[PDB]
Amino acid sequence: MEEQIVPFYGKHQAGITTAHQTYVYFAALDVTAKEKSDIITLFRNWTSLTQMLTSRNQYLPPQDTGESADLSPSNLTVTFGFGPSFFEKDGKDRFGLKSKKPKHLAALPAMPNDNLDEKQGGGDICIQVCADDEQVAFHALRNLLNQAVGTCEVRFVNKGFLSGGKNGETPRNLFGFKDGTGNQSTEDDSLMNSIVWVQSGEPDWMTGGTYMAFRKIKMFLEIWDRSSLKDQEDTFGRRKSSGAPFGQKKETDPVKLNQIPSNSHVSLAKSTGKQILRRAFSYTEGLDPKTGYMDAGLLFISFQKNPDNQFIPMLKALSAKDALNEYTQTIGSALYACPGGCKKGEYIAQRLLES
Amino acid sequence: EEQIVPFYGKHQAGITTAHQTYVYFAALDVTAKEKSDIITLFRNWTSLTQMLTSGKQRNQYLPPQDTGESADLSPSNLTVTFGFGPSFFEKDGKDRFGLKSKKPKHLAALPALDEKQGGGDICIQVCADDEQVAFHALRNLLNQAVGTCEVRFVNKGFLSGGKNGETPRNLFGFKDGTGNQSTEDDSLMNSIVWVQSGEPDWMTGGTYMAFRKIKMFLEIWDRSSLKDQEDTFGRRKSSGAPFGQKKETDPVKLNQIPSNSHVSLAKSTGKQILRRAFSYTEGLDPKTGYMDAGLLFISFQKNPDNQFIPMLKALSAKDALNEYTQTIGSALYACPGGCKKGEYIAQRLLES
Ligand code: HEM
Ligand code: HEM
Ligand SMILES: [Cl-]
Ligand SMILES: [Cl-]
Ligand SMILES: [Cl-]
Ligand SMILES: [Cl-]
Ligand SMILES: [Cl-]
Ligand SMILES: [Cl-]
Ligand SMILES: [Cl-]
Ligand SMILES: [Cl-]
Ligand SMILES: [Cl-]
Ligand code: NA
Ligand code: NA
Ligand code: NA
Ligand code: NA
Ligand code: NA
Ligand code: NA
Ligand code: NA
Ligand code: NA
Repeated sequence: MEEQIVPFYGKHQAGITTAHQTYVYFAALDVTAKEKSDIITLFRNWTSLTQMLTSRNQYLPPQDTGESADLSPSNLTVTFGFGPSFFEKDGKDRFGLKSKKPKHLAALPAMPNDNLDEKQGGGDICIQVCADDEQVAFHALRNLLNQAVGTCEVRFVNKGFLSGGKNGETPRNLFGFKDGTGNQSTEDDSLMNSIVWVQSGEPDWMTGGTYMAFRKIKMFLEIWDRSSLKDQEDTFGRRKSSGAPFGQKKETDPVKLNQIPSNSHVSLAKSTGKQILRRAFSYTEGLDPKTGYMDAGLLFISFQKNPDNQFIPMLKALSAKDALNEYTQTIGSALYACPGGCKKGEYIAQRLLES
Repeated sequence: EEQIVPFYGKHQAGITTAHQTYVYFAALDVTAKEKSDIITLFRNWTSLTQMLTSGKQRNQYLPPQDTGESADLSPSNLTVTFGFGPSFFEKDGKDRFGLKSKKPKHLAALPALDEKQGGGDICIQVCADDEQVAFHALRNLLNQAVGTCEVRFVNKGFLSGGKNGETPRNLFGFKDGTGNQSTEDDSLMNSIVWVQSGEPDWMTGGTYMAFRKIKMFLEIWDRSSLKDQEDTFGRRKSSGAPFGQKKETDPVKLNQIPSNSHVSLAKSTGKQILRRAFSYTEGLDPKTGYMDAGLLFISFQKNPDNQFIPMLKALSAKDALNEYTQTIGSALYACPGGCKKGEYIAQRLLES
């Protein structure tokens, strides 16, 4: 194989329109330090380390933890984002960043379907670590988090997986359906600018950036597995094996809305007329300690340049009447502003944090 | 089809099979009360495992027989290994299905742990080079067992070997596996792993599986000196060589390593096992707010009383590794010998 490296420095952060890797570690952190200088050091230390990750005194602790020494970089990417709590917490503006706060960075509105665990969402800082090998992804996250002890406390850490098809087929979620068809092509720069990338109207540090929505969505695999193929397909409006819209021959044929249930998932999301870039991963977390049922679902991640215009209307349309709600439950939620890309020589979020 | 491991044979796959990258490890309790339900369970598991591992119409108004998420994936060297805990033969004094007369001779819970994190009547170890493939296999196996078993726990894990065939590294960053004999050396695996005498005949060609869920304190480990890390094991970190030797594969000179090092204590027992462990991570430790991670320690041995319990004894008292680890769960399972095509897993035990 060729080198499995994704460029870290550029106009954009990697991990967004980068091709979807197989594994993710997703962590949220809260800043406990009270001085912006500590955060500056964090982000320049994170930048140098991430550049190393993505590319003699025995009485001292090893600088690196060592468990990816013999492994390929496996298309490792690290994406950083800022939560609303980074800018304002407990009624006070932090670190003097009011002038630089993004337009659309607020917590997502409360939906009635939600069973949100506050500790499973939010966070001042998110770190999305993706690679085609789970040990590589964990190694990257662990070394990054090792730098933040002293400055931050980790809020939560999730991990997930999503295997694309052997022949390049659209990857399937835990319900067995191709997941990602409705995305536009990430190699179409024009469409990514219109959907994902902030181009103007925001602070300089957010230009070339995007907003990341995070929803941890439990999936009721047991009752889904007892449901008929027809019910499963009716839930989505696509046929399970082909991923083709109802009444169509191929996965990539256009959805015909008059042929699918109006409460189906695809119909409702298509109804808004809005677009986002989904980049989710499945998770399994053993058995629910309470119910003794399998804990599994979707780490739903999507990017959009304007979440108020593109993402909240989807939540509203789905939270109302989505057939998928029978089989899912949102238990975690967060929104993060992902900075524009980093130039070599500079550090992540330098335009935001620097005086 | 290249990434296919044979399911039928003299032995169960997943033991001397080359170590795959991902594991799901489940324990089930039998809730059915009639032995005929257990036989159909194992017959159906045998057919389904044969389908799942080999790669390989129905009406849309019925539930799909398969859950679908591995449809476009390679078999990925999927193996599925079955074992029985002591409770499968007697629980609370009762002989449950007339099987106690066929109980294995060394199947007693390991002497002193979270009990919800060990035990069980049945274990299933599912290994594949792709995590989605392994979950799909376990999920469909567990779906077949509803009504007859309840799932006790599910752990999962990972262990990536080097691209250059290098020995895989655990989460402390040390090569892990060097002390194992070659799993391709049939005579050595016969001597260490495979049962051919001293057990009921369904155990012939089988083995005992030891499972230990061992928490690894990564935060304090990563803050410990490289010399302290090496002194813990008695091998150098990058090369994996025993102290005083050049190569990973050089013999261990016990005079050159601390008497309380992990390698010294285990080797000086004179005993040997076949270790086939996987790393794990499971979110944050709430008591400390640091990463909850560890080793899913899995070993195979023909006689745990002779080969494994001596190691547990020597390490539990004096191992320097105990400073950085804590055992959270423990179980011992008896794995049946292999299944011949036409038969079913544990037929010789269940048919009587
Ligand atoms: C466990 C939760 C979810 C599952 C299993 C799921 C699965 C799917 C599937 C199978 C499709 C059809 C194939 C595709 O185009 O990818 C789809 C489409 C889509 N879903 Fe989801 N989804 C989930 C949650 C969400 C949420 C929370 C949102 C938005 C708030 C969302 C937005 C969309 C969009 C925008 C599409 C493409 C619609 C189009 O064709 O234009 N999904 N999803
Ligand atoms: C988190 C827990 C553990 C870790 C991190 C760990 C790691 C290691 C490492 C790095 C080595 C040296 C390289 C090798 O030969 O593989 C080793 C050797 C070994 N370990 Fe462990 N191990 C753990 C638990 C255990 C347990 C619980 C046992 C037995 C009850 C055990 C038995 C052995 C044996 C038999 C050897 C080979 C000794 C020889 O050279 O003859 N290990 N282990
Ligand atoms: Cl670069
Ligand atoms: Cl967590
Ligand atoms: Cl691209
Ligand atoms: Cl814009
Ligand atoms: Cl977990
Ligand atoms: Cl799991
Ligand atoms: Cl705007
Ligand atoms: Cl800890
Ligand atoms: Cl040796
Ligand atoms: Na369409
Ligand atoms: Na008993
Ligand atoms: Na569990
Ligand atoms: Na090395
Ligand atoms: Na984890
Ligand atoms: Na231990
Ligand atoms: Na046999
Ligand atoms: Na055979």
